[PDB]
Amino acid sequence: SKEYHIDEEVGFALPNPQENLPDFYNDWMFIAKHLPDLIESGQLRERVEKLNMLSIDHLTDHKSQRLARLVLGCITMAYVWGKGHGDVRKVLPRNIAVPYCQLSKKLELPPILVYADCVLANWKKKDPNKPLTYENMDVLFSFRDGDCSKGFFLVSLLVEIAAASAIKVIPTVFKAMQMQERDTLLKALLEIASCLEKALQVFHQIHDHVNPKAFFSVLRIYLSGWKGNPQLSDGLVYEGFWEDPKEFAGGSAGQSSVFQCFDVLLGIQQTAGGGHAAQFLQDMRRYMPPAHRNFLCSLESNPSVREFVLSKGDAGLREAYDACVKALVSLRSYHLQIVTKYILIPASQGGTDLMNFLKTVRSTTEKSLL
Ligand code: HEM
Ligand SMILES: N#Cc1ccc(NC(=O)NCc2cnc3scc(C#CC4CC4)n23)cc1
Repeated sequence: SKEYHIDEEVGFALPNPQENLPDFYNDWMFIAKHLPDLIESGQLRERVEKLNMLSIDHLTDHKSQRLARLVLGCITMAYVWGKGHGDVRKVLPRNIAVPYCQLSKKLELPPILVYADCVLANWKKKDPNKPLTYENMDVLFSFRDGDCSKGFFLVSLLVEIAAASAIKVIPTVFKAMQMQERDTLLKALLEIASCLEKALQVFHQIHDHVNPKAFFSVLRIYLSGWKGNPQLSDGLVYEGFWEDPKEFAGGSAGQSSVFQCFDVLLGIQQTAGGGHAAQFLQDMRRYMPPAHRNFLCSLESNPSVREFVLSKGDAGLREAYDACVKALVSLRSYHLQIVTKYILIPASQGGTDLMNFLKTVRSTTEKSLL
């Protein structure tokens, strides 16, 4: 894979993200690094309004442009949502809104915190020479002490890395169909099934690092967006870049490239049929980095793996293909159980529209079995 910014170790995640910005930008990173205390102390909003307008021209390489986008997205969430108790600011000041909207046009991402910010660019190893495990990793930014953003972001990142071993198999799946190598195709499919089955275990780690009350009452408050949100019904005003208020969706793992890429690989048409779920997954492609959007489009341009396997009357191929579909179904069923524990039950102590979305996506997956 060429310039799709896919890493063979960490997949769609940004490999070894930049931790520090140039000194020109320490006014940005002091705030971001101290969001827990600046929010709690009611000082955060005022330091945002205190800030001088910086130019983005001192951010040279790709990693610093991404880190900065992470820094400014977290400051926007903090500023818009404050202490997370419902008192909203509906205008984001220009000394932050202009350089944030400038950088996002530069990266073809919307000016809100997305999955590629706080999951794919929001990590480090503790010791660079020890492996990629929860114990040797940390996030770079959080919102409030005890918000479990470390557990939530890291475990998701760990699933993205576990899926990377399946992604590197994709080129051989398509070459084997073209070159008509049935034995190679069968083994490439069983290899993809194994990786996705191993990713189900990584999901299990969520129960040890995220708490249902902290997730529902704090973390998701700060990840919320302003599209269809009654708290900013007309969207957010970006000071001195648009005079109208503009609506952007909160961050979602519907923005993850990795479950979309296996739906496309296996010919599961998650984006067909005109339902709300198909609509949401298409739109969330604009919230992915353009390189990964480009990868998904190129995947769709390749001949259907499902059609090829259906065409050949080969029980061995049919069962290797079904092994991947079942492994996708298993991930989405366990995930649904996670949502029942971390959203449905807390909300009982709204939640039904998102579960019908996830049930629609799971059932679509399930109906691709042969
Ligand atoms: C506390 C744990 C979790 C909760 C409460 C949760 C909740 C949700 C919700 C409400 C949605 C649908 C709306 C939205 O996208 O924002 C969703 C979608 C999604 N989530 Fe999570 N999630 C959790 C953990 C994870 C983990 C660890 C992953 C691994 C990467 C993940 C991957 C996904 C994916 C891929 C989707 C898109 C729908 C699909 O492909 O089936 N989630 N999640
Ligand atoms: N009531 C309620 C209610 C509660 C939560 C949500 N949505 C939500 O948290 N989406 C993000 C998400 C879903 N799954 C996963 S894994 C890693 C991430 C992430 C992230 C940062 C945001 C980019 N995500 C909707 C409604």
